[PDB]
Amino acid sequence: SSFSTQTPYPNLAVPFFTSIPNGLYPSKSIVISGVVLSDAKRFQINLRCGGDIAFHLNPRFDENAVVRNTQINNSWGPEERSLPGSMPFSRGQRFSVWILCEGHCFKVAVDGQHICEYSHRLMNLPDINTLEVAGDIQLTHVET
Ligand SMILES: OC[C@H]1O[C@@H](O[C@H]2[C@H](O)[C@@H](O)[C@@H](O)O[C@@H]2CO)[C@H](O)[C@@H](O)[C@H]1O
Ligand code: NA
Repeated sequence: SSFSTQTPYPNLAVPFFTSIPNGLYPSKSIVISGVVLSDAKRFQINLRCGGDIAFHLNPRFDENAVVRNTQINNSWGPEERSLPGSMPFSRGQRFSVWILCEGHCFKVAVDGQHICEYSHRLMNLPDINTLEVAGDIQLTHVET
């Protein structure tokens, strides 16, 4: 019961880009809320610094997976895929993703359940200053 043809909220169409004020720093929180499309294949949340993706968070409904990675100078590193339980996103279902930036890693929770910790690979946190949300979701709220 959610499809890409539904009218987005003002300024919340996808792909969505917004600034992270002051860039990342230890204790900085980001919250992204929305609904996965009923026919979703994948979507991604990217914390970007210049031409690189410091943190790529990629729920995949075709693979029943949540892929995490970093892209540096247009190349991908090794993927992290471990999950504590089942696939925390579902087609047609609302989600709230909380990303916590600590000094050494990201902590990521979905609907209040921790799903992964991701060690910082790009450590210049204040340059990680752009958030992108793209793919098969409708967005309802973003706080950075
Ligand atoms: O790792 C993030 C990127 O993965 C790309 O696909 C990978 C794939 O997951 C992996 O199994 C292997 O085959 O290499 C592919 C190319 O890196 C996605 O295409 C890309 O969008 C990112 O999600
Ligand atoms: Na799509």
